[PDB]
Amino acid sequence: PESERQFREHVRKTRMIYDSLRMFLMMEEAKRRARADGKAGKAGSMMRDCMLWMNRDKRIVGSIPGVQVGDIFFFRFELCVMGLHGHPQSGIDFLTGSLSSNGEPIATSVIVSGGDVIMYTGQGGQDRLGRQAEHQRLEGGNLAMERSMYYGIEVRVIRGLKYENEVSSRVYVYDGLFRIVDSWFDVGKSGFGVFKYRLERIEGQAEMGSSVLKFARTLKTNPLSVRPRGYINFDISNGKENVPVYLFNDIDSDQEPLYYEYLAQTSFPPGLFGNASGCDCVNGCGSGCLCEAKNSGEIAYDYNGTLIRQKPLIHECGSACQCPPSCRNRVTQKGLRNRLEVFRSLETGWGVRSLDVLHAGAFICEYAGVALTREQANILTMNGDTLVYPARFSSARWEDWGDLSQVLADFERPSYPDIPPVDFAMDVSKMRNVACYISHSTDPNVIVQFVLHDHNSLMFPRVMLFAAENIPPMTELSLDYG
Ligand SMILES: [Zn+2]
Ligand SMILES: [Zn+2]
Ligand SMILES: [Zn+2]
Repeated sequence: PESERQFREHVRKTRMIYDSLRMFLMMEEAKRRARADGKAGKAGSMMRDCMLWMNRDKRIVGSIPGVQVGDIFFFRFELCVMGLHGHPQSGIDFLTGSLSSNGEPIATSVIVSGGDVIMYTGQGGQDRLGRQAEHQRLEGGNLAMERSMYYGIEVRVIRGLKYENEVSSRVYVYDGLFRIVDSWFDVGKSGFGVFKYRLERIEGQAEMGSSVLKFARTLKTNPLSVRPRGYINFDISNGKENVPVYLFNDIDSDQEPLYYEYLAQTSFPPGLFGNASGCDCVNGCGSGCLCEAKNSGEIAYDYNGTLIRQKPLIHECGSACQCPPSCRNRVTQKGLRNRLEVFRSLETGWGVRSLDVLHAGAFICEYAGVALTREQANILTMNGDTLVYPARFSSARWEDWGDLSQVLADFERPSYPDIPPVDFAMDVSKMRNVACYISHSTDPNVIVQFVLHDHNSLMFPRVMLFAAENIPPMTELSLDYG
């Protein structure tokens, strides 16, 4: 159905609001982490007060519309926002009301720690560190689990994993629906009674996200163990990036990406490249400096290097600035830092995916090619060559990024100045980086921002790519080429 698409869109907007709100609370406090979790919880409660949560009444059993298997989350409260799990410190979430059941409570969602069948231990009677301290009782969550076994209730499983990411200390991934097919009384070596439940996954679902996670990680540590064939080359960047760029092909013998000369940063025409002024933020850019004024009164990034909102042009600090490398206004000049993979595909010629988790608003890499003037572009274009026009990239799908107007009534969007559009062209037929293998899509998960750092010509800003949402590993990256 297309109502499915409508659900997915609603979820998209909800997540954009949540992450924007979090980031705002962080900017507010930092103007004056372990702060991450508290701010996440606050964002949650604020969204709750504004009636912005999904599945608020918990009356939904089984799939949450718009939330798909493999979706990743960074906080427990976030799961409450998306209606997946309503108890951020408890393993079992349950609904007292009755459909099947008879007003009898039934478990609708469980949180499972990482180490398909799951041997799940009931809750209750533990200390502050979760250590069993008394006999469990068949009440609340446990009784609800029992009842869900009895009534054959579809139970959502969300797996929690200590997983590398830049927003929190863990990753929560939705693994879909399981059924409880057995339950029993069991004893630990402590001697306390506990309840155990055997969970089995429902047949015919998409691959679990936790499997994809472990797979990606393994690709970072020992790729040949899971992919003994396919890897043509483990760095086509060929040491020109600070991280290796994988090249994978398990379909045929084509090795085209090898035949380009890798170019990590866009090459501007010789004889463009000095006079400009820098800020004096010797402890890093905060508020009220010159570079902020250059950015219409708002520094593009938060203190975690994350894009706050889209802008027509980003002025990063350069050599004229007295801020150190750790300054929050020096994001894209760091270059690629994520491990990416250019892989053969059928529907697209080649595609790009990330081995790492990518969070909403995070910088991925530059879109690097050979930049032309209008004369040079014209000459190559009269010969028949095809050129890329960065002005045609569309990020309009994610323009609500940073919008807090649904949470804060008094919110006004900071100015997005009307400037002349970029008009230069890029050739990527000879020299290019990983980003040039990114496929086209009307529903992109990557946005474009024009950035200046190394030079100060408005006519020739760099093309920098940012993750538009929380992208789990192995998800293909896409751009709207327009
Ligand atoms: Zn500054
Ligand atoms: Zn600075
Ligand atoms: Zn500066």
